[PDB]
Amino acid sequence: LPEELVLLERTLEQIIFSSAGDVNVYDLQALCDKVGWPRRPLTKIAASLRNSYLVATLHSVTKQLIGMARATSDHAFNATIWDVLVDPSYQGQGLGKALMEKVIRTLLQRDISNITLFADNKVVDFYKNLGFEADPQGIKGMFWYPRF
Amino acid sequence: LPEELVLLERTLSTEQIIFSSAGDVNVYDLQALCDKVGWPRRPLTKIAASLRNSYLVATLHSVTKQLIGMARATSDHAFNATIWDVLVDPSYQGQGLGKALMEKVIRTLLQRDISNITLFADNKVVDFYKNLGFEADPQGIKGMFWYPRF
Ligand SMILES: CC(=O)SCCNC(=O)CCNC(=O)[C@H](O)C(C)(C)COP(=O)(O)OP(=O)(O)OC[C@H]1O[C@@H](n2cnc3c(N)ncnc32)[C@H](O)[C@@H]1OP(=O)(O)O
Ligand SMILES: CC(=O)SCCNC(=O)CCNC(=O)[C@H](O)C(C)(C)COP(=O)(O)OP(=O)(O)OC[C@H]1O[C@@H](n2cnc3c(N)ncnc32)[C@H](O)[C@@H]1OP(=O)(O)O
Repeated sequence: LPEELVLLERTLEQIIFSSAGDVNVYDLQALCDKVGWPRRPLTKIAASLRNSYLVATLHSVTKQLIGMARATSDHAFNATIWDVLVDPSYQGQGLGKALMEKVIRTLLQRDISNITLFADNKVVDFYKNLGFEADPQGIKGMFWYPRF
Repeated sequence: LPEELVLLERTLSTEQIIFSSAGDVNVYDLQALCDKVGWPRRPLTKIAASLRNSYLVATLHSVTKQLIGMARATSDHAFNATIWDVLVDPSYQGQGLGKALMEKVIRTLLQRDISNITLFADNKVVDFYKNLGFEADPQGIKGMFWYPRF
């Protein structure tokens, strides 16, 4: 599956998917600010990105970063998906689903068979719709003294 | 907390249980250890790849040198780690060793400044992790798998 794909063209702009890991940490910070996520040191955001097995992006080209998902992984059995995000201006258009499909497909192409995530209650059904299953066989996602 | 650690010294003949986060596991011993606890044979090439790309590989060894325990974690090196493949040789279970292994793993991840330490727990070991300070579904967060076949 190619690194870059055009997911959509509309008249007014195209929406570009990429798995090359092309994220500017200021862009990602500004996007994270829109959904009100608290800021974290740019250098730590940068470190988290280059130590992610998969960094996937949505861009708006007329490049504007409008979405992103990333995954840690051991490159053999497991990947865990983090920081899934779509610009609120671009939500409700199917782009978040389209991002996650290409993410899942890229991981399966790389022979990662155990694809996991920790879903906020608000977005559980979004992932179920994509085929994720909570607590299969009673397995529990657990956190060491979380600060949530 | 150092790289390598005598957790315990005992007699029956003198045995030491040694902790290490160096990550120098012999993949063939790890393969037999995986087999001993009843996990299916995985290809050597994929197990080794999983070791090399694990941010943390922690072992327990018996020196009288035998691998008797292992735990590993993936990480993004900054914010998140997920712990996988915690196992203790059945002949060494029920001795506090799994607890001691996990405590050293948690401390190592904390020393590396990882805030979010996570894992997915089989329902029959959920209480084992609760006893170490893990919490299931905080704020209703759910761990999810894509079309799992367990
Ligand atoms: C990273 C994690 O592991 S936790 C998840 C992180 N998410 C966040 O908290 C960030 C904030 N939210 C967002 O960025 C966005 O709302 C997203 C990523 C959650 C969703 O992306 P969007 O672009 O809004 O969703 P998109 O339009 O693609 O939605 C597609 C489908 O999901 C459904 N859907 C969308 N949002 C939700 C939701 N919150 N709950 C349930 N279903 C949903 C839609 O009905 C649609 O269904 P369809 O296939 O039947 O048409
Ligand atoms: C791998 C993952 O990511 S999830 C883990 C799934 N692993 C497995 O199912 C494989 C098989 N299990 C094992 O290898 C071992 O049983 C382990 C790792 C689960 C535990 O190791 P052990 O060495 O048996 O445990 P240890 O003796 O250290 O026990 C620690 C404490 O937890 C308790 N405990 C041990 N096992 C369990 C259990 N299954 N459920 C609840 N409590 C337990 C013990 O009673 C002990 O309590 P105490 O300190 O109050 O006396």
